[PDB]
Amino acid sequence: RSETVLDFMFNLYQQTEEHKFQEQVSKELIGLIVLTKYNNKTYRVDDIDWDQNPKSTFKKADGSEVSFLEYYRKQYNQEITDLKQPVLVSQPKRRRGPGGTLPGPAMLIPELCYLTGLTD
RNA sequence: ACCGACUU
Repeated sequence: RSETVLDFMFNLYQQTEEHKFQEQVSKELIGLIVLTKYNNKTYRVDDIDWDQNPKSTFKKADGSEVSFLEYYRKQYNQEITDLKQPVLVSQPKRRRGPGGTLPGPAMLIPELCYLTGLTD
C-alpha cells in the first residue's frame, strides 16, 4: 500500500494531454495530502515547482548552504534523484499574501513525499 | 479554510 507523489503525476502525464495535464496537475495536486519520508511528517501540496534542482540550499541563517543530498544523507543514506523533476512546495498561508513571509517556502522533493490517504 | 495531523 501507499505510493509516491511522483507516480501520480507520472501516471497522469502518460494518460492525459500534457498541456491540459499542466492544468490538471494544479487542480488535483493543490490541496491533496502528502507525508514526507524523513519522519513521515504530514503536509499538503499547495504549490508545485517545475524542473527544480537538488542544488537548492536551505535557509537557516540565510547564508548557510546545504543541498538536499548534504542535508538528507546525514540523516539517512538515501539518494535524491529528482533532477529537473517537479518538487512539492508547501505554502504557510493561503491566497491573501502577508507580503513578508517569515517562514521560507518549504520544498519537499517528489520521492520524499508519499500519499497519506486523504488523497482518495 | 488546518483535507478528520505539520517547519524547510
